[PDB]
Amino acid sequence: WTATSGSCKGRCFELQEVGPPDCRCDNLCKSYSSCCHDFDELCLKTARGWECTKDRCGEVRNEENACHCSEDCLSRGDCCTNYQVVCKGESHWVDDDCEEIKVPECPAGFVRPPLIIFSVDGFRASYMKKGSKVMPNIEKLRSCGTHAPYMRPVYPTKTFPNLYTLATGLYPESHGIVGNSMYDPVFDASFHLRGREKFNHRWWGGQPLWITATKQGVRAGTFFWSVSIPHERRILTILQWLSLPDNERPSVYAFYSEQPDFSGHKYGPFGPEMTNPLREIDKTVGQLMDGLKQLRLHRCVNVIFVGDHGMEDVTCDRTEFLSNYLTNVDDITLVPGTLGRIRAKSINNSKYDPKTIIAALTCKKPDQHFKPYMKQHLPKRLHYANNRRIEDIHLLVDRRWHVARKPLDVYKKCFFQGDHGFDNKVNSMQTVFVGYGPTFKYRTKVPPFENIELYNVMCDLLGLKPAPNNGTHGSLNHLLRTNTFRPTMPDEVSRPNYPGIMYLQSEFDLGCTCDDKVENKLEELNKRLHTKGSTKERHLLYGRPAVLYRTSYDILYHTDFESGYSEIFLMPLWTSYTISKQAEVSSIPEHLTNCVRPDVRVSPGFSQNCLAYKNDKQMSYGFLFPPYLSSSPEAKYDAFLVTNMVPMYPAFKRVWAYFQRVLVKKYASERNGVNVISGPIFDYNYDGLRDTEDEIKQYVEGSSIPVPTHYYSIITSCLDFTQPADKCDGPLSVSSFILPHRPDNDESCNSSEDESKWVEELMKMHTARVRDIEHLTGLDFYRKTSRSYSEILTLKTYLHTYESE
Ligand SMILES: *[C@@H]1O[C@H](CO)[C@@H](O[C@@H]2O[C@H](CO)[C@@H](O[C@@H]3O[C@H](CO[C@H]4O[C@H](CO)[C@@H](O)[C@H](O[C@H]5O[C@H](CO)[C@@H](O)[C@H](O)[C@@H]5O[C@H]5O[C@H](CO)[C@@H](O)[C@H](O)[C@@H]5O)[C@@H]4O)[C@@H](O)[C@H](O[C@H]4O[C@H](CO)[C@@H](O)[C@H](O)[C@@H]4O[C@H]4O[C@H](CO)[C@@H](O)[C@H](O)[C@@H]4O)[C@@H]3O)[C@H](O)[C@H]2NC(C)=O)[C@H](O)[C@H]1NC(C)=O
Ligand SMILES: Cc1nnn(Cc2cc(C(F)(F)F)ccc2CCC(=O)N2CCN(C(=O)c3ccc(S(N)(=O)=O)cc3)CC2)n1
Ligand SMILES: [Ca+2]
Ligand SMILES: [Ca+2]
Ligand SMILES: [Cl-]
Ligand code: NA
Ligand code: NA
Ligand SMILES: [Zn+2]
Repeated sequence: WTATSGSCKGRCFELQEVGPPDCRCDNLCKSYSSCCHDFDELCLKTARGWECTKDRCGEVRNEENACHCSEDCLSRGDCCTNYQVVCKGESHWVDDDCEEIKVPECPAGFVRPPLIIFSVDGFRASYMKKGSKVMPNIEKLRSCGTHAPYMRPVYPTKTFPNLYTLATGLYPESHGIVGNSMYDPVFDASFHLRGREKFNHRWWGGQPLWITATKQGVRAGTFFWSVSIPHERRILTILQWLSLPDNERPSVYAFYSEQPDFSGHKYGPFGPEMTNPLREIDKTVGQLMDGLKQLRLHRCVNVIFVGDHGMEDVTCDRTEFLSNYLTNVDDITLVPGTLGRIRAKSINNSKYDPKTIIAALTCKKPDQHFKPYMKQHLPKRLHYANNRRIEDIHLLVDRRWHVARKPLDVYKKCFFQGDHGFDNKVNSMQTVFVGYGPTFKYRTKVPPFENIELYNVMCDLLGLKPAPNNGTHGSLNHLLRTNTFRPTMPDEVSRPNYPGIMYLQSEFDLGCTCDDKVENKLEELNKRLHTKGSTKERHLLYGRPAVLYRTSYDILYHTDFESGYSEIFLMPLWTSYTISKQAEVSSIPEHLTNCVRPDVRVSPGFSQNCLAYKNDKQMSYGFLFPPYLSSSPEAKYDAFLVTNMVPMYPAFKRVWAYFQRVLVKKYASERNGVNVISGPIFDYNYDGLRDTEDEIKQYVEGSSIPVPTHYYSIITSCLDFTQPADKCDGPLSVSSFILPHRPDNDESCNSSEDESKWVEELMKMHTARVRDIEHLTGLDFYRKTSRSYSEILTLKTYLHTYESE
């Protein structure tokens, strides 16, 4: 119930929300059907439109008009945005030359530069260049301020997940808004775009920017706008809030536009009808900037121009139907479109089986345009599993396509020509970032970055401490003139042991053998030097990784590689080695094919054993430092130490062997040497965070040897490829991956072919940031370089995407 007989008189666009049954006058009142009876009359005036004209200049004030051109309008704060241009001989902001803003130039009483976030729905990255001739105000923001060529959204590339990620710095799995549509099985409730359940705060996790501000004494504009409030009234409302008295005035504001998304769904991303929505959004930016110029705020406010996601070509005819794969299609519920999510239609059906649904959806048609996954098997870069609202069965849909349950879902609903939602590395899903103002840099291009990083920066711009989030604070310091956040490296928690030779061969009873009994004072002192770390500067280029949790581990040195060996997990946490451009690949010799050797620095009780692998008929083994890349026949023996062995399914060894024998050398030839750090990952609860020992669900049969869920590698070289990886003076270049450790290659539909046709394609799909690996291992990389810490933080957030330009 609402008692709509109250009045909005002196309350239009009030900032404090009033509680039912009292009637509302705020920018969301329409969306709840709760505005007072006179809200349209008083708060949504339209008389005489949005622009002054010559005849109106100097007019006697008429309170009915939408905006004013009377002499008193500047002091009331309610002039039309073009007033000074039409009536006082001023220029539009867009016609003024850009001039560096070295310091804030703010009116008296302003405690800090305000922040205005100008957000645009469906604004694809390439619009900034392709539309530049029809967007002069936006082009001036971009060219004069700080811009990225694009900004990466979060998966799924939908509106509700992305806007809430911008507001919170969190992945959707953590903030809870995992799609525009959701079922929560604990609540037994459904969230939808239409309807009232979406207003309940139980859906919305984390802490959004407006709340962070309010809790720390920084006042905020209300961010959400009811759809029927025209854009011109949204801008006038912001400008009026900026004329409030000092103690009442917000410091942070948001504008939102439904365009160009609305038209892009109808016409496609580059349909000829798309020019006009782009012109109109530019004209709105012009109104805002002219308005700021009138208030003497155009060299005081920080403005962010930012989008939620892009837009791809998609038509009804490019739809895959589950009714062409499943016998049982009426027993499932599908969340459809540019991603699929599947669950049982009834919880009382004990004949529902996820394994049979997955198998019926796997590599069944030659050009199949989606791929099924259990959520824990999705690329770790998507960070899309740790939430009860994400269904166990997921379909990753190819760009340009849809999935649906049955054909009648598609014509009892062609209309549309664009859509979005796909994998967040897809080029057409990329969106926009520009920052303009005293706190941003002047005429500066920055590299692409992820939208999860912006919350921290917005907090920096306002002097706020961020709530705990998924950004890496400091990684965007290169965007800012001042207000940078200067973090310190985390402290190492566990220090390593440095064991010497402590065990005789006969103390081991591991069931392993090796043909190594083959026998010199020159070379003996030399090999002793290698075991004490004489080559470590060659193979450990950026310091040892720091261990950020409590554990017991040993540093082990060798001619060709260095490792950090866990006494708890019975294997390395990390293994580090450098391969020059000139390095040679060799075979595993015939006599050494099944060789495994006890390590006389490590006790039998803290070693793996070969008998466990013999008896586990599903499990084999591989090596972290590859025997193929040994520096000499004599050094190759080190690669068969028991302390370099890890458990590997035979199907996974196909992938791993090809990476180590072929691809490492290819990268060294292409990048002028590479440093490689490889290791295991254990994430059985799919939370993106290092598992403790008591979370491990699978062991090599009959043993305490834990089975990794994934294997990583971090591959680093010199950004200036004229210098070799091991003699680099300047910035670094990195690519990394997190490969799923699976007992089949069912993910790769062409796996019966030679590895040259499918392995690298798999690895590209499972591309990763160094930061992703840090979360999954409790390790901290790049501790000893010549580079500034903020530069290293940027490096750790880089993702190699393998998309063309
Ligand atoms: C990205 O950034 C985020 C933010 O930093 C990272 O997320 C944090 O990770 C922590 C570890 O997973 C986690 O810490 C836990 O918090 C528990 C209390 O949480 C409540 O309070 C906080 C603070 O206000 C709040 O944010 C939480 O919000 C979650 O839950 C509500 C609904 O309840 C949602 O609306 C909201 O969206 C959010 O959901 C997300 O997180 C939860 C987990 O909290 C998931 O289950 C959801 O799927 C979703 O992803 C809560 O309101 C606290 O109780 C935990 O402590 C347990 O573990 C410790 C180990 O040290 C143990 O000592 C304790 O005893 C305790 O165990 C007991 O409970 C167990 C479970 O019942 C039981 O089995 C035991 O036997 C014990 O009884 C823990 O400290 C922190 O909450 C989140 N924060 C957020 C916002 O998500 C995220 O990891 C980053 N991602 C990456 C990849 O880096
Ligand atoms: C979601 C979300 N999370 N946080 N925010 C705030 C936020 C955060 C940021 C930011 F600063 F973070 F960038 C910038 C801007 C905002 C305000 C967003 C806003 O005003 N809404 C946009 C999304 N909307 C819709 O898509 C929509 C369409 C149609 C119907 S209907 N008429 O069919 O019912 C309802 C809803 C409604 C308006 N929005
Ligand atoms: Ca959107
Ligand atoms: Ca985990
Ligand atoms: Cl109403
Ligand atoms: Na075996
Ligand atoms: Na296959
Ligand atoms: Zn859309």
